[PDB]
Amino acid sequence: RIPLQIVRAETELSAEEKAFLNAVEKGDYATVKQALQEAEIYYNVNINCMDPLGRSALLIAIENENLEIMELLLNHSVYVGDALLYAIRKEVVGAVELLLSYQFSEFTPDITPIMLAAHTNNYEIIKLLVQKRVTIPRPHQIRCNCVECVSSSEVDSLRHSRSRLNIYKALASPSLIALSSEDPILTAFRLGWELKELSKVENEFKAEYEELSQQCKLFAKDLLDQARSSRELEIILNHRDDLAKLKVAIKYHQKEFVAQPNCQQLLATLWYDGFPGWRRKHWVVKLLTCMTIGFLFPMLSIAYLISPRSNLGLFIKKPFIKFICHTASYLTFLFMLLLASQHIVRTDLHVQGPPPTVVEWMILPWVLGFIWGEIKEMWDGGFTEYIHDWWNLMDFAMNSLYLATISLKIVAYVKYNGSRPREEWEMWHPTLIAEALFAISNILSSLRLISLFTANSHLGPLQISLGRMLLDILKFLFIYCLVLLAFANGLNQLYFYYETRAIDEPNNCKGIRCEKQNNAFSTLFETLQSLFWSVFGLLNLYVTNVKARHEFTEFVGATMFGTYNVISLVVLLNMLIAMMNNSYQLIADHADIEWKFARTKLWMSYFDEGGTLPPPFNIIPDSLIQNQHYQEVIRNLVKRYVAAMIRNSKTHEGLTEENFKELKQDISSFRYEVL
Amino acid sequence: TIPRPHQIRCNCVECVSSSEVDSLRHSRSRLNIYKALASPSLIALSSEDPILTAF
Amino acid sequence: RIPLQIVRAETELSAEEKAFLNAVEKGDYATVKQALQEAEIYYNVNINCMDPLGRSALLIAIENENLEIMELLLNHSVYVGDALLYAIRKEVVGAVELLLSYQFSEFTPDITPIMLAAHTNNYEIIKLLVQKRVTIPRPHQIRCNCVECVSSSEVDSLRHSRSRLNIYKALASPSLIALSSEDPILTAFRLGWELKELSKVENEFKAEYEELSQQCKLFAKDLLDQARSSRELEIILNHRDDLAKLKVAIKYHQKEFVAQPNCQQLLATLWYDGFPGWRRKHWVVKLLTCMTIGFLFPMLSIAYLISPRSNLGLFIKKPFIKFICHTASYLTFLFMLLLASQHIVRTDLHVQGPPPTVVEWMILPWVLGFIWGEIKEMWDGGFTEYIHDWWNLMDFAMNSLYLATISLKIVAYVKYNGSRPREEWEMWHPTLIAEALFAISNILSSLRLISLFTANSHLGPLQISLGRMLLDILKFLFIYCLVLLAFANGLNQLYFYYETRAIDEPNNCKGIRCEKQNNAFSTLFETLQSLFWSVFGLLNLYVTNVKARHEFTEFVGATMFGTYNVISLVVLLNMLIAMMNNSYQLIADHADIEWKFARTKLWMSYFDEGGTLPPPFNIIPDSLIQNQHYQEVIRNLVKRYVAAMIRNSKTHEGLTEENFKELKQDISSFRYEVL
Ligand SMILES: CC(C)CCC[C@@H](C)[C@H]1CC[C@H]2[C@@H]3CC=C4C[C@@H](OC(=O)CCC(=O)O)CC[C@]4(C)[C@H]3CC[C@]12C
Ligand SMILES: CC(C)CCC[C@@H](C)[C@H]1CC[C@H]2[C@@H]3CC=C4C[C@@H](OC(=O)CCC(=O)O)CC[C@]4(C)[C@H]3CC[C@]12C
Ligand SMILES: [Ca+2]
Ligand SMILES: [Ca+2]
Ligand SMILES: [Zn+2]
Ligand SMILES: [Zn+2]
Ligand SMILES: [Zn+2]
Repeated sequence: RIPLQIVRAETELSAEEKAFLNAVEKGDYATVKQALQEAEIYYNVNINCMDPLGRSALLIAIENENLEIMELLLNHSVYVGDALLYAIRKEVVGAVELLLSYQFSEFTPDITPIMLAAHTNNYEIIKLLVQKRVTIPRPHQIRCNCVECVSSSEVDSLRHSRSRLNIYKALASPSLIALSSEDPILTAFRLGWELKELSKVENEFKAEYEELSQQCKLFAKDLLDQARSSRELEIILNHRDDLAKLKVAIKYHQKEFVAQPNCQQLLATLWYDGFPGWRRKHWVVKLLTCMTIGFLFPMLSIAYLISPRSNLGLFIKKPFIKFICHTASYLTFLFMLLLASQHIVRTDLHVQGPPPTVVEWMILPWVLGFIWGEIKEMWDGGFTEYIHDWWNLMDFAMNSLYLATISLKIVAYVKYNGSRPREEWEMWHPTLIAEALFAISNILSSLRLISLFTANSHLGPLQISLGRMLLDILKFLFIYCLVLLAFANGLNQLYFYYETRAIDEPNNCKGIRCEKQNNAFSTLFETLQSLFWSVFGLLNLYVTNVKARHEFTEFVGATMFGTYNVISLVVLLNMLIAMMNNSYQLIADHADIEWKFARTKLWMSYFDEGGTLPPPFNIIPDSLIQNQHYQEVIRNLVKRYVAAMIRNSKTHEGLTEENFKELKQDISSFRYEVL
Repeated sequence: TIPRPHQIRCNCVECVSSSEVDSLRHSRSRLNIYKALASPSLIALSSEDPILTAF
Repeated sequence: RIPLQIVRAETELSAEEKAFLNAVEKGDYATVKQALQEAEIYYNVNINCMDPLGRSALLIAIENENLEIMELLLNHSVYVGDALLYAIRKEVVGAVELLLSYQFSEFTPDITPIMLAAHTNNYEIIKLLVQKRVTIPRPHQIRCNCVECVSSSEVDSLRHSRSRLNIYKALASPSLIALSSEDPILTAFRLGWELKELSKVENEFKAEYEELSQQCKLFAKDLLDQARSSRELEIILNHRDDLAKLKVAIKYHQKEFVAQPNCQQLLATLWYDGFPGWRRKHWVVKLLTCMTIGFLFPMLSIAYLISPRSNLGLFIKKPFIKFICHTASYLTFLFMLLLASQHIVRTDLHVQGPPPTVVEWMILPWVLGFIWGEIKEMWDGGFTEYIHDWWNLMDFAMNSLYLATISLKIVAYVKYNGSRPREEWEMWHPTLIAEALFAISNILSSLRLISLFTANSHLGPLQISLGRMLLDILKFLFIYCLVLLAFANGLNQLYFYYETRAIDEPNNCKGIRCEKQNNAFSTLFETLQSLFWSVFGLLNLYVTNVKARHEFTEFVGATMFGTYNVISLVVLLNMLIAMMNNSYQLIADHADIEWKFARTKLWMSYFDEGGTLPPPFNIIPDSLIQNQHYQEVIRNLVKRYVAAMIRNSKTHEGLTEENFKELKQDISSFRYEVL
């Protein structure tokens, strides 16, 4: 028996106010008029009476979209505050125009009429409001130590965050950008960048800021989509405040703008400069032409040096031929790196400091060219973006290992004279370190070729997904390294008392890299190595067996080894499978825009004159007219976009409501004509 | 008023006998009562602490 | 310049027919009347004129849902054939009633009005048609060699298939089952079973028949869902043409009907017969009670034998206690099987024919009980469903291996007298075969416990998914066995010339089960074994190396081994991963209905009196009233279902169309009143 009563009692109005509110809601030109006259004379009705469910007389008159009752209430001095916002949110032009011609609320007090109009994204209401000289407060910069931001955040943090989000939502509407900004493309780019960088700062309101940034990027892409000619697209892309706006969009990570089909057409025509209709030809003749131009890599580079402006000197200046020549030079470098480890060119293996062979003497200009190119990349173009590549770390590692190999070879040549057999050299002979670093640099140089996958149409998205899933490999190795450190600590602590010597063990071998694996858990480094190698099954089971008859210690060690194997394989590897499968499933939707953005960024790196020579040969010693043309193009694009959007806003629901309103008005007019 | 649903673990006669005589009607009545009590409007009107009532 | 003309010219009517058709379409009581009078007198208008887009005057009058023009056209002798079907498909009651009161077509000639009414599933139209004494032709049985089916399929197969599908779609409508059938539950069960079995026969029209079977099953479940009392549910489930209708639904594989919550309540109350509120208690006290009743398994079975109808004799007759006693007896059997291979009970290991030990003497009554229970299961209950279990094959294998072990032990006892050490016994000594078959039967008996997973709430759907993915394991092993046979044939053909002898090889071992693996590909059986064991990495790499210096043969053999490893692991295992992941994703939706059906089928196997004793102790020596009650229950359920369905058929579209029709009729009536 649960008793049910209204615990929050609302002060109900008198019966005289109910008649006035019912006359307002039903709609009557005479009953409301005489009710207001009686309220003026006898004071029977409070004019500012309000329903318990937040509905004043003016709000109900707005909800009925009738202008006569609204005009009479406006002339009868009804409380008009917080009533234009309801008409704006209802999105009716007549009521907003009438209220602009002159307690409880459903809107937060920081909302202005222009802000709500921008939130509702109605073109006519926003235009009619901005004609009345309205302004929006400027949101502050993200990192503020000023008093006006810090004190406001300290006093009322929720109101501050709500006000900032409301302002940024008002500024990000496509209609307000199309009306109030003279450069909607650059405004959309900038607002998308600020909203994306601000979503990470305000990590709790991340979804709304990400949605607003996506809205701005979509508006920029849709504004570019309305181009009806190649001249308009060339004017858009070449506008400088060669392809300036495309470089700006690449800077602001506008992947949807970059991967637009007409932008990709213009980039493809600029890429195949010397080949009219490269996509037209057969794949066999394309492969033959690519092979010929690649095999002509000593050519077209000497000709550039001896005659830059000849018939043949301008052949390498085209971007595709430049890319082919660079790829051919790198493949030739890797071929000589393969040839450097062969018996035909490498002899006299028992000298402490050897002079370089012919293959290494040929390798040296390539290494100097790579070093000089990476040095020039630090200066030319800039330094703040050189580290913002994530491929230049690999190049820096390659060049550092090359320099270390060269320096160690020089030291071993100048301080070691004579010959000595290789078995009696010391552990840290400079020659051995040089041969190790050269091999590591060979691995890095041959793995550098993955960056060329974005040019191909089939290996590009594959490399994009490879990066996507390496981002989760990086997360998985933290848990794996914690588990590895835990079990290594435990196993070394259990097993370090039974450490033997290399002399006692057979073949003078102490470690897990022997025929009979010895001292697998004796030291912490060897324990880490053993627990790493047990993942691939290369650690045998008898390494947990000690010389003495300590069967309890052996059993506890084998149990630790089995628990580590279970945790590190059965749980963790299949967890990694599930993680990468989920990440691949998410990225497979947006996998072609990313590849097209990466391919575009690779294409614009070959457009400029800098770095024309391959690394073998790169070490051998009025604005008003453009602004007005862009302004006409923007005017046409904005008009086309606003027309397409304004009738794409026509909806079955709104059309149906409009038809009922027109039918009701016409029936009432016909009834008044008959009566 | 709405009848109060019993506690989950009842050995009382009024619950056990009702479940024995007609189990389907008993389960339907309990589910209907708990569906009536869980509506947001009834919590907003009849309860003075809607947050704790919802919890 | 592609010329565009109408290649299929349609004979357009004269301008006099256009006026008549426009007057019919617009709606005019006077223009159509005078047009028909002029057509009667001057023969200016053909009354049966037809639009090019398949629209006669009567069809347009049907589309306008106006009965006056339809009545005048009916009185004016307009061609009425193939016009009731349009009114039925449009689903308007008045036009169908009026046309029932008296070239090109959009309907196939095998469609009758009752069949189209059943296809549209409108209750009022189906009722109004079945009141007029209509019949539906009976579809034939699935396997017909009769002339009337074979000749019709030979002359016109497409028409025959379309007619059969149309008839079965008309018979499967819920409204026709609710009206024309006195037992809608049994009719829905039977029709669902025939449609499911006919979907596999007509493998091309499989989707439609499967959809119709699902529709019938959904109708049966929804008819059961309208029960408002436990008495009605007990009347439904106990109706015999104890739980008879539940057994019928289990026979017809009605998983949705079985897994209904009220059926599961009734089954759960019948299952926990001696425990009022088993789900109420704590899990600890539940485990303690289950452990006590299980450990009392010698008890409650001797008491059943000495006093079946005592206080304690009826305790095991309850289903849950019977299940607990059976599980305890099986676990005790497995415990003695574990004890049989221990040194405490097994001694004198060098006798050719041993007498049985005490553990095997205790095992023998259990084996005889299992054999007698499986023999009784063949006779009691039936034989045609004993093979339709897929668990009785395992039981038959266990009992056959048990019988073979007993017979071999008897033979080895009666023909081998004396003692001999185990190393000089022959390869096929009967004792060794007995010990092998006993171990295989031990493996099978301990793996038999998987069938008890459906009782638990967490391991049931897991076993359902295990069966789901074993169904794809079975598909994968065909490709794997084909690849294995191919590579085994190739490797044996390459390597059989270098076969050695066991004497020449070290330790007199010839095979891959030695310390040094020898002759891995010498014979076809050993090649199959080697290629099987290479999947788990237990085949070493030096088995591809021969004694002679035939490096080309060794290289080709190693290349075959590597290709087999790549195909059988990198492609095939990850393909199997993808297949089972997809199958698990599909079955994870319908994974709880399957488990509840399996748990119900396990529960009804303990309800009957047969097999009350555990296998240790099972070898020790008026219908009119029920029909009328069921008829009242069906009447109430059908009325509730048809009310719920008939206003669930109310839709925004139909209500909106009805409101426009009423508004148009009222406005026309008001205009006629004014005029
Ligand atoms: C499988 C083994 C033999 C590979 C050995 C390494 C190289 C010989 C391969 C690896 C990556 C390959 C590259 C991957 C992608 C491309 C881009 C591709 O670009 C185009 O097709 C041009 C048109 C466009 O840019 O879309 C031209 C071949 C090339 C340089 C490939 C040349 C050959 C490379 C360097
Ligand atoms: C992990 C190792 C130690 C398992 C060794 C084998 C047995 C000791 C296990 C395997 C399967 C188990 C069974 C799995 C499922 C069930 C059903 C379960 O049923 C209930 O909970 C009763 C209520 C209901 O029917 O829903 C009772 C325990 C039982 C028989 C389990 C008893 C113990 C079993 C036989
Ligand atoms: Ca670089
Ligand atoms: Ca059985
Ligand atoms: Zn600030
Ligand atoms: Zn109670
Ligand atoms: Zn027939």
